[PDB]
Amino acid sequence: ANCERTFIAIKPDGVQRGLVGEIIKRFEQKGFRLVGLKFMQASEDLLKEHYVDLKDRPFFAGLVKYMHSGPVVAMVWEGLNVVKTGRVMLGETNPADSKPGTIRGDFCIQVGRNIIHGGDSVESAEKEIGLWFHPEELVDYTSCAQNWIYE
Amino acid sequence: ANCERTFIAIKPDGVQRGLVGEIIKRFEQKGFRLVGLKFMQASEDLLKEHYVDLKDRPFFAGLVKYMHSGPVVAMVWEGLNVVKTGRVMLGETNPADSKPGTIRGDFCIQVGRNIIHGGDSVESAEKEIGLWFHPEELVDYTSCAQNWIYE
Amino acid sequence: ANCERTFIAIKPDGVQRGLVGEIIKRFEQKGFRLVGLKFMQASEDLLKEHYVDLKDRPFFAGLVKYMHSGPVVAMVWEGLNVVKTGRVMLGETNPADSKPGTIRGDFCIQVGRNIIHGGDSVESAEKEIGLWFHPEELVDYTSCAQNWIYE
Amino acid sequence: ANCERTFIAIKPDGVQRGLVGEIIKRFEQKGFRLVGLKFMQASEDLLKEHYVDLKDRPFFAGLVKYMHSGPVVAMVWEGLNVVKTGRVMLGETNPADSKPGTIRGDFCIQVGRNIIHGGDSVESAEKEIGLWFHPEELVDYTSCAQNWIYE
Amino acid sequence: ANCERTFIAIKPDGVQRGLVGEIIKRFEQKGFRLVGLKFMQASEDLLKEHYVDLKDRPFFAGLVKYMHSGPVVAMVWEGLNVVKTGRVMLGETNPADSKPGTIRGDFCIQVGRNIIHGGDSVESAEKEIGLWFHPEELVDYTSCAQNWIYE
Amino acid sequence: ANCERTFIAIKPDGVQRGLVGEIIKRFEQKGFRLVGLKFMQASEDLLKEHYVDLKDRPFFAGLVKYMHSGPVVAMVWEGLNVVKTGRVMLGETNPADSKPGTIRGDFCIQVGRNIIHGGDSVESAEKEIGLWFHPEELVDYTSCAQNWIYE
Ligand SMILES: Nc1ncnc2c1ncn2[C@@H]1O[C@H](COP(=O)(O)OP(=O)(O)O)[C@@H](O)[C@H]1O
Ligand SMILES: Nc1ncnc2c1ncn2[C@@H]1O[C@H](COP(=O)(O)OP(=O)(O)O)[C@@H](O)[C@H]1O
Ligand SMILES: Nc1ncnc2c1ncn2[C@@H]1O[C@H](COP(=O)(O)OP(=O)(O)O)[C@@H](O)[C@H]1O
Ligand SMILES: Nc1ncnc2c1ncn2[C@@H]1O[C@H](COP(=O)(O)OP(=O)(O)O)[C@@H](O)[C@H]1O
Ligand SMILES: Nc1ncnc2c1ncn2[C@@H]1O[C@H](COP(=O)(O)OP(=O)(O)O)[C@@H](O)[C@H]1O
Ligand SMILES: Nc1ncnc2c1ncn2[C@@H]1O[C@H](COP(=O)(O)OP(=O)(O)O)[C@@H](O)[C@H]1O
Repeated sequence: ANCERTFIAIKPDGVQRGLVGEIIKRFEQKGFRLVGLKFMQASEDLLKEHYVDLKDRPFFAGLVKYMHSGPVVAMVWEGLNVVKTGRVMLGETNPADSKPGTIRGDFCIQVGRNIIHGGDSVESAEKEIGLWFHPEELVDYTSCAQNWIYE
Repeated sequence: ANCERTFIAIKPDGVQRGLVGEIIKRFEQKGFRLVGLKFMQASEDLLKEHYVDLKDRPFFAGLVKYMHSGPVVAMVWEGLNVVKTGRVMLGETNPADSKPGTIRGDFCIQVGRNIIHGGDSVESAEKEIGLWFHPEELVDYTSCAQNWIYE
Repeated sequence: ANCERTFIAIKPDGVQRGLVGEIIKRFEQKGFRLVGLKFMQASEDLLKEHYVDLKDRPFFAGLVKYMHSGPVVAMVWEGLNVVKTGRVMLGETNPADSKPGTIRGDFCIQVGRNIIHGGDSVESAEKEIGLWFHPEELVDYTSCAQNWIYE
Repeated sequence: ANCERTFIAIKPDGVQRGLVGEIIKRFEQKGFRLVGLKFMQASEDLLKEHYVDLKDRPFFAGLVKYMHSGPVVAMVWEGLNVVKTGRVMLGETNPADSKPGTIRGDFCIQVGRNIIHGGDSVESAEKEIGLWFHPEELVDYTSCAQNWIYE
Repeated sequence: ANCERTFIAIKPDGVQRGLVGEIIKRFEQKGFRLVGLKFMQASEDLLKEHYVDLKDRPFFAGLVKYMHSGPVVAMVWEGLNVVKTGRVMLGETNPADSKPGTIRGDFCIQVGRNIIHGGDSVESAEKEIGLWFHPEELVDYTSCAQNWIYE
Repeated sequence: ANCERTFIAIKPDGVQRGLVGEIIKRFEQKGFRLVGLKFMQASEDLLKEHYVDLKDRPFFAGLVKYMHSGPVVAMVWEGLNVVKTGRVMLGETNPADSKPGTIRGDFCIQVGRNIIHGGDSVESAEKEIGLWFHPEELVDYTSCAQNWIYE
């Protein structure tokens, strides 16, 4: 199998446009394991630390504002190449470059309202998971299909 | 509209059998608002208080064991008649009496593995919400469709 | 077979909440033939002639205004007992009494925002059709699946 | 759990209208276990024996001919009360009488083109299983999720 | 946001094979806004003008005849780069060349039966809009979720 | 049109994870004709003759065992370029390289549990068909939608 983890976040447009069940379903049906799940109004401090590598960017302020302007769904998902492949499943950062079949390709249009965030790397995801989740909140268990998902 | 709330819980068979996204989707698409959402390995104490009115019942022990044996998804949903209608959406307690179209009617078979719990009343739901959720964890916001959902 | 027709209209809340395709799907997969399909902001006059019989009632004032406040998808469907069955597929007028699996049961909450209308009798349907559609807009053709839908 | 089985056949109209996957998906998602599956053009002899308790009905000769006019998907499914709950899933003999959420309620219109057959009792269904299948065609395995579907 | 529009037509094969709802649902769920919708049997004249830039092609005469052999669903859709991203959603002219996740990739096989048309440029698409619709048939309204689809 | 055929088999992980109906759906909605469909525990001999060309390789040992450890759904589908397009719909052999919208891209994670097999050439397909099916099990009939799928 593989116990590798990623942080996935449903941005507040996703919640507003009723895409939560649908986004979760796509991770479930793929075979990934739900580790942690929280529905939270997120803070500016939290978001700034998360998006620190983009402090140098003109969109930063607006991004943090858009990211603070409503509830998000904070999620951890476990599996083999889950960081990498989860990003393929999301599609490109810009929805207009995201292929049909992906979450953004199917469900959104404009870069500044792209419904969903995913960990760009394992390093980042761990940083992000810890930042967003306490270790208490992370749940561990075995999928009843595990042996059919992984040899 | 209506700000009435209910506690809905996805029992650990639901999580195991990959029905979370699908169960959430059915509440979203109905028009109900996500208030609170937690993915938690629940305790025996928590469950016993929740299922206290059934202490007198032969299945109680097993129920609590089944309910403790894996992660659950704790949920709060807001809307007009949400307690009552959410129970219709779940179907009957026994899946063999639940009509096709309902969650249990579509997704499960046996009373002791009925994937999902719902608040039997407002009183119960409040008791249950408080029992399961802290007020910090409950999120409040306005649906961008609210005026099309409610006159 | 049968050439019975009904009139189905998707209301503005139905359109605003992105349910047009889902609804049409339900009629298609059932095996009913699409005869007529337009998209329109309905004039107050038309809405008054359409809802004529409910003038006396106290929700007529807000009704016409709300049905004029956005676009409607006006439809004609054909088949054996479309009128009667169409109404069953829609569910009860009040969504609180609408069973899961129905359009209203699955997708809406309050009667003032009940997403859809269907004709209540063959008589009403043909009247509504004459009112919303011009004859030349009703299209005639034979389903390729016809002999598999009807004996 | 339960080792009870039922016989389900997708009739020629169900095959022709593209509902094989949809119908299998409903039995799969319900938790029932697939035991037998075959694709075939049923003989008049087989069909006359299958429908022997109806030889005295006005619709009998046409039923046989219609059922012989294209291929069918014969299936065997296992689970607790799978015969009775399988029938609830199909709907009523008459699609008009079948509720939205049921296979016939959603997917078909006319009694003579009702897309699917199900055993009407445990005894009928085993008689039907022995008739369409050899015991060696029936496959035995255990669902990876069985502990989660049955207590 | 963006007020750019495109023309989309569901071809006779798309109507006949029950994909009207499915196709509308994909544009709806993507965040694009429905502007115009009509159901009609297109004339040879209209179709010859629609396809005027192809009058010199070997497939032209048959394309026109096929497009005239049953009814089509004519639509207008609005949004940022809706013309270009609308084409990405459809797939390639040849279904064989279209990727899973696209409308043609999922729903059809042969180039001469590719179920759907889309404007190939902003200028083509407006020319196509003016040709199939009168400006008064196009409906103006604002999506309740527009702040969440566009920054 | 075209009478080209391919061989598609759902593997035991595909069956165990409840994906049989979903997969068949994908081929149906595309417009390919179901020719053959059986459900079987495949004998080690058959699996060795089937996977003959991969005897040398180091995963052959675990392969046969795993493909014998549960049931497979063996299928024959017909249509223009089924073989080549069928493989595209399936996705790349390794699910990590499989694009969203594909069967493997949507539903599985690791190559050892890649849920499905499709023939890699017309030659292989016909060989596999001769191996898994008896001639009399391949059913001939004409889709009611045929003239709408092919020119
Ligand atoms: N050009 C832009 N304009 C507005 N917002 C942007 C832009 N680029 C990126 N963003 C926002 O910042 C987030 C982070 O950007 P980046 O880390 O480069 O991509 P990703 O989110 O795919 O990791 C994006 O998801 C998006 O919400
Ligand atoms: N006869 C039974 N056998 C095993 N478990 C049962 C039985 N009846 C009820 N339960 C379990 O106890 C839970 C609570 O029962 P009850 O409050 O009567 O119904 P509900 O859950 O519909 O409110 C059920 O959801 C189910 O998990
Ligand atoms: N008490 C009410 N308050 C607000 N709107 C109502 C009320 N009752 C009915 N309506 C609206 O008026 C429409 C017409 O009412 P009626 O003819 O009784 O139902 P239907 O349209 O199902 O035949 C309904 O579709 C509904 O949206
Ligand atoms: N009045 C009728 N006209 C045409 N066909 C009928 C009629 N009644 C029943 N049939 C056909 O005969 C089949 C067997 O009938 P029956 O055994 O009474 O119902 P069921 O299939 O629900 O057990 C039905 O599934 C249906 O296709
Ligand atoms: N080689 C062909 N054979 C039959 N029909 C074709 C062929 N090429 C194109 N067509 C038809 O003509 C339509 C218009 O062609 P074109 O404008 O080149 O593609 P598009 O529709 O992608 O803009 C296509 O949608 C297709 O149905
Ligand atoms: N490195 C590997 N480890 C385990 N199983 C493998 C590996 N490579 C291939 N397989 C399995 O063997 C099957 C046959 O391999 P191959 O013929 O290369 O792929 P395909 O079946 O897509 O043509 C694949 O479907 C896959 O499940």
